[PDB]
Amino acid sequence: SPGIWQLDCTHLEGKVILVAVHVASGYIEAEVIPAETGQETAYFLLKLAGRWPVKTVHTDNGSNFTSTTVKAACWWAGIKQEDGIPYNPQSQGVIESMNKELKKIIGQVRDQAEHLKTAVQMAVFIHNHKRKYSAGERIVDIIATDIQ
Amino acid sequence: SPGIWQLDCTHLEGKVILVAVHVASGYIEAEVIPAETGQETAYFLLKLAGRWPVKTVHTDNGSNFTSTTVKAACWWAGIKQEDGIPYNPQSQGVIESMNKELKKIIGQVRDQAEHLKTAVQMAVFIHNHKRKYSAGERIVDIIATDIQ
Ligand SMILES: O=C(O)c1c(C[C@@H]2C(=O)Nc3ccccc32)ccc2c1OCO2
Ligand SMILES: O=C(O)c1c(C[C@@H]2C(=O)Nc3ccccc32)ccc2c1OCO2
Repeated sequence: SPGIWQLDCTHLEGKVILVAVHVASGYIEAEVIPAETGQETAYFLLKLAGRWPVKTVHTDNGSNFTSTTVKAACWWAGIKQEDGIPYNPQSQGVIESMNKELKKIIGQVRDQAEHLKTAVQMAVFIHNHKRKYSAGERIVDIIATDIQ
Repeated sequence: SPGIWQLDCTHLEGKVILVAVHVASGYIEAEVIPAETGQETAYFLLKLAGRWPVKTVHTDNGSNFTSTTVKAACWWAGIKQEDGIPYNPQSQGVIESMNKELKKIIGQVRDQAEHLKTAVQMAVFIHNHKRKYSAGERIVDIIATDIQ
């Protein structure tokens, strides 16, 4: 549905890349953090929910699901926190392929940026703009349709 | 029109709040930084352009307009950099009112967050969700219409 997002955490260069995927479109937002904490995850979700109409988040692991700080952010922002258990198993493989794909793009841009965070944002750009309609186009269409 | 954004820089608690406003909708994204530099502005624009289809940015001052780093980011992301000179003078006053309004909201949430950055993201949330349709709804509709 239009409001469903999935959290995803992947590792690169001794750092963590936290990713939110809009499940119906494939659109992503991402940030680099030193390590996955409840505090970082809570702040990331607050940013996300101020930018898109986030109704439901499938959390990436049990620690973030349990985190009182993540729960506080979800309460504040009106997000239903759910487990991310892939009862449909093609869900997990799609996330796995996306992490591989994002890492490939990061490799392709890596030498154009001094800092990993910049390379990650370049990769977000390329991912969201790539036509296959683009993910950026798909999310806007899905949400506009839901509004009207 | 769907692709036009305006940069805006305002001060609070000895820090800087960098804001991008989607002119046709009133939708905003914002971040807290220690001070306005070309490097921070460049990174902010890269993030913005990976998330929304940014065609044109009216820069907030001559230093960011001149900055080689900001120019590099605009080139990379396919953004036309323009001056933000308000040849229509009601433009400035609208930005002024928005800064006042954002600061009011920040004051209303300030005690719910330990860190200013959190209060700012709460304020972004409230601003974008407030029905006036909300700014969040307006930007999605404008861009979806442009896609079709
Ligand atoms: O105290 C903070 O500023 C803070 C919080 C808690 C804050 C709150 O009290 N309630 C609430 C609700 C939603 C998001 C963040 C919060 C979470 C994560 C953070 C924070 O600073 C940066 O990363
Ligand atoms: O070198 C960086 O990582 C970097 C850049 C330059 C980088 C580039 O070389 N080209 C380019 C194009 C678009 C955005 C950033 C850049 C700008 C701003 C930053 C940076 O790190 C964090 O804040």
